Amino acid sequence: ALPSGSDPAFSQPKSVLDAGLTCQGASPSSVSKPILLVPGTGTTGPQSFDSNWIPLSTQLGYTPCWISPPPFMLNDTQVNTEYMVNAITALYAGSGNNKLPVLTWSQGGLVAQWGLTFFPSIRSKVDRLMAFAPDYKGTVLAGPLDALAVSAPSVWQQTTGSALTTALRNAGGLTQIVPTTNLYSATDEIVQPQVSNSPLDSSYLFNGKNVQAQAVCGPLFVIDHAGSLTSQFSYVVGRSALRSTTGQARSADYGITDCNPLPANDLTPEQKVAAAALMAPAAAAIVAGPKQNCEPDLMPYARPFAVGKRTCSGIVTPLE
Amino acid sequence: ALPSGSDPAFSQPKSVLDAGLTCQGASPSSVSKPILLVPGTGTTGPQSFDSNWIPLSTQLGYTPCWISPPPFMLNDTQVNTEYMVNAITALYAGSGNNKLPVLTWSQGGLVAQWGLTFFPSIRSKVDRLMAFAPDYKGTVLAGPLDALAVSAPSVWQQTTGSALTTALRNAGGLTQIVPTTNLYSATDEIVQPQVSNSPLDSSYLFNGKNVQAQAVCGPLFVIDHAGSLTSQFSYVVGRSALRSTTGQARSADYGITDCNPLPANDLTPEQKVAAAALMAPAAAAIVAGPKQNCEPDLMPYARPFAVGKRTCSGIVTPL
Repeated sequence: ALPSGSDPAFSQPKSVLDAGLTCQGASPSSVSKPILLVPGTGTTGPQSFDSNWIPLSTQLGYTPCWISPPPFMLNDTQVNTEYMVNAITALYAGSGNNKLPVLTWSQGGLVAQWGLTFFPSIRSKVDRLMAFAPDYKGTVLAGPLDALAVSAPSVWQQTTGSALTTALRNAGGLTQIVPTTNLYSATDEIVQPQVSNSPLDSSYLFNGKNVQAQAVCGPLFVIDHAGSLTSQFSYVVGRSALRSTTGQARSADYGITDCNPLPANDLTPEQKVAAAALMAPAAAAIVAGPKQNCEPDLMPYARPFAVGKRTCSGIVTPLE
Repeated sequence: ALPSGSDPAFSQPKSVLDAGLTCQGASPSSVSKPILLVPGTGTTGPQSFDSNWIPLSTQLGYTPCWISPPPFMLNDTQVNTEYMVNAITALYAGSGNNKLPVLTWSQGGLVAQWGLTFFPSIRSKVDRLMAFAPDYKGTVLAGPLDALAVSAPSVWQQTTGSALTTALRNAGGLTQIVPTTNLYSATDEIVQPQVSNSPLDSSYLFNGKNVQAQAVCGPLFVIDHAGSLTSQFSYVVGRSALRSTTGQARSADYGITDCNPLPANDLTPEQKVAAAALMAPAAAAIVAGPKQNCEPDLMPYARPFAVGKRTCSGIVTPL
């Protein structure tokens, strides 16, 4: 999507946003075939991707670039999105005004879709989105009031029924904006519900290529939240999505013989071990990170889409 | 005619097997009215039963005991069975040479029936078997063997067509050996087929008390794989099976009134919540657990019963 016209203002200075962006062996200002990687909750770019998509995308002929919004993607998802929008602007220009793919994990997919919904300028700059275990509807397992009654800003925002997920939906963001592949698992221990292989699932986008692992590999196939990113099966789907002339993974490119739940074949032993252990640093970062007792306020551009929801400043009222 | 003669040798030492057995507030060597609980795939004893049959069997006057074969029942089902056979032997002696009931979930039932088939010594030590969602035929939801993803030893073995399930059937193990009750559900999302209310069902044993939930409660009655263990309906049938003088649940003890799919009434609100989330640890153990590209070899005692099947070492022969 609904939003059109000018991009909303950034809350952060451009220098700060630029500082959050790194490319492997290149500057964002001058880069061949960039791919933008957007990390999960409780991680930096390298922490999410060093053991997986950084080397995997390099072997596919891309220059991997990533953002690391501080602290470990725990702050307001709306701020995390500024890093991504700025990065797309930078990398589009830096590759000679060529569209670039965006590849994400977890919250990273929500961030990507938020950017595409509310910042119209990047819609023509993103070639495709390959999202692993995205939580567009949030999760019923977030538990912001479980244990200590405070939780990270972005954990509030990723809780099902949040003002943020409300705004995304009501602005048209549950339909794909660029060609999108969503790879996810019914057994995801972080993001639920994911079990239905239908629009009920948190990772589902209308018109998207929605690939629930169990729909391909069978009802008893098990990959968790991290495995959704790191598995050989995930690699085969991601490879298809990145190569496809439709901008989405193709069913003919993957099958039952690709149903390997272990870390991608082409990873080094060290990378495979690190890929298996992906969740550990994230849990540690969440434990020691910022926490509060309310969902962060929506930025003005998003408020009209969640009237009636409650954030830190109170109930969202209509915006003049 | 069932396997006879001496029990097969254990691959594991007694001390290791003993370490897998725990009783609630008792030593296995001296326990009043033990019940042996055998867990599902990807779980320990406490993970399978803390929220359900541990407290429920306690209220019925038993001392719950359980085995926890490492790692989380994902190893070869034949080794998991050694844990059970050892436990039955220990608990029989620990309760003054009196037969004891065995209560199982999922793979646990397969383990119990495998033990009864191939280890004759325990036939005289098991009073009755109460099996919830047992997969005696394995499951077809895994797909065919030649297409199976790298999987845990016991996951191979529970795939329909496996050498293990073949051996159990051909040795005579799909007919009850001790008085057995099998409680299962047509809507089981892990174990199929279960829809026919007939010998076709994976949970069915000939001569057993075979209780498909929907045959009593109607086609709208829904309990999943975990719900087959934890439901109020499951409790009533289980209570019947444990008390019955025939050693099997009696139709006189359960009916339409008992058709409640929610966790057993007597469980605390927290136990009910934990019961509903029974499956989550299983997924986690599978992710972190052993995986291989072939079905584990059958032990020598079982080989004659699966000739022409393929395991890791090659084609099964009588050897």
